[PDB]
Amino acid sequence: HVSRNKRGQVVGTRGGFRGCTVWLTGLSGAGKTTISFALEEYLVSHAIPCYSLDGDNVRHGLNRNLGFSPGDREENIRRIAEVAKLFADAGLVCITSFISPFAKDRENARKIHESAGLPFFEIFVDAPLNICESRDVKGLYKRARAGEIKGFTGIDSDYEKPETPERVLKTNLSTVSDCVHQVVELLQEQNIVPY
Amino acid sequence: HVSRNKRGQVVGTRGGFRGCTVWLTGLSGAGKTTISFALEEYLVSHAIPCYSLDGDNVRHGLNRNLGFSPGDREENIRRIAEVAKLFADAGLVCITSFISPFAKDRENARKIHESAGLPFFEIFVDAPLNICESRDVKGLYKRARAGEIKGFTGIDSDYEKPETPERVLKTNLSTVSDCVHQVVELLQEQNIVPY
Ligand SMILES: Nc1ncnc2c1ncn2[C@@H]1O[C@H](COP(=O)(O)OP(=O)(O)O)[C@@H](O)[C@H]1O
Ligand SMILES: Nc1ncnc2c1ncn2[C@@H]1O[C@H](COP(=O)(O)OP(=O)(O)O)[C@@H](O)[C@H]1O
Ligand SMILES: Nc1ncnc2c1ncn2[C@@H]1O[C@H](COP(=O)(O)OS(=O)(=O)O)[C@@H](O)C1O
Ligand SMILES: Nc1ncnc2c1ncn2[C@@H]1O[C@H](COP(=O)(O)OS(=O)(=O)O)[C@@H](O)[C@H]1O
Repeated sequence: HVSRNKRGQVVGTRGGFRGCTVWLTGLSGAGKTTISFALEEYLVSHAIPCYSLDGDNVRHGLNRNLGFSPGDREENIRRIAEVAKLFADAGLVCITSFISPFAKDRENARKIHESAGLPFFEIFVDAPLNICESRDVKGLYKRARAGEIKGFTGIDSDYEKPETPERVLKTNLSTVSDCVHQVVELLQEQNIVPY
Repeated sequence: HVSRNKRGQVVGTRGGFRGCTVWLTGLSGAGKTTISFALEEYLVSHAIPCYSLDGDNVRHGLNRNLGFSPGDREENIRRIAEVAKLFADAGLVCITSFISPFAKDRENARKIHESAGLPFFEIFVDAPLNICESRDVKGLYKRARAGEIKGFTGIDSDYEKPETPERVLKTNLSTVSDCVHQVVELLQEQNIVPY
């Protein structure tokens, strides 16, 4: 195939190979989707080609045959990681917004990127469970409490807090714009995004 | 998310939204890999960001848990189609080089692109089986004849020749450059590649 260095010439304007994955992780309703969109607008506004993977374009498409059992969440996250690696390798900034509950799966995603020489930035989107449940963006928390959903992350299945993420976004203690700026700063420090 | 039309400005220096999938189909050794590489080179050399999906980057990753039974080749091609659609939606020209033996799965790939308003070009890379077997690029035909591979398309499983492909490339009757030109011409007529 054509090399990353050639792809760096034609992907976008700025030149340079800037493929990587921004990997958002955290509780349902903690803010992954919001941050991923606002990051995406920042990136396009600054002429860095990017793409957002989330449940909307993954879960009822590539992964529509997956549910929420531990084996299925692990396949979900495995397939996502492989596809993300393909977008990073194509030279885009790939932003993922899956709860991705289990440390093991996140570290496997990272390993698949590192083996391929692609930067992987794990971003802990950290809000308290009670705050996520009070946001109840989609009404899942109220259904899970009522027993209509089981295996629901945060209530009757575990979220394993990232021990060593590249950034922690405290979404109950700061604005969307501050959270984005924290990630952008990281991409600046890694020459992915111009100052 | 950010709109297709905004993302189209930012993916490359040629303006305009050029996301689409060039879907190559045909027998092992018919010439999919060769055409896809030369097409990728044409696009990158003309400053159009593109990406190639093939067995090398899909089958031992995303689709590493899939084999060659008819159901597995059908799941293989479905997942492939969904990811291709994701690259088209990001604004890249996505080139796939899977044998993809079954018409039903190919037409499902098309439908998944068309439903999303993304161009899908099915490209029949057509050489006679005997010619493919004489090329035996990777030694698959000699292994299949010896019974070490089963279900090997063309020998003990069917290839269903495309009835309405957008182009037919007779790779035994013309050069790589003529065949590529047939595809490039199609992309010009489809406003994917400027005149
Ligand atoms: N700093 C912040 N980051 C992300 N979301 C925030 C923040 N502050 C408030 N919110 C609100 O919390 C909700 C986050 O939900 P969502 O982004 O759908 O979460 P997730 O994708 O992790 O399920 C949104 O309604 C958003 O407006
Ligand atoms: N017009 C043509 N188009 C494509 N390949 C050709 C052509 N003429 C000769 N070939 C040769 O045919 C072989 C096809 O191998 P490959 O492209 O790997 O097939 P596939 O990807 O379909 O398995 C290559 O060695 C290539 O050089
Ligand atoms: N039994 C088989 N039939 C066809 N291809 C096989 C078989 N076993 C292994 N392969 C291989 O299939 C790879 C391509 O398969 P695709 O993944 O292109 O097949 S498809 O039928 O699911 O679209 C070849 O590179 C290759 O060697
Ligand atoms: N049982 C559940 N556990 C966690 N999330 C669920 C569950 N059921 C539905 N969902 C949800 O489905 C989406 C979460 O999907 P993912 O982010 O893909 O989860 S993950 O664990 O496999 O990484 C959210 O809409 C969401 O709250």
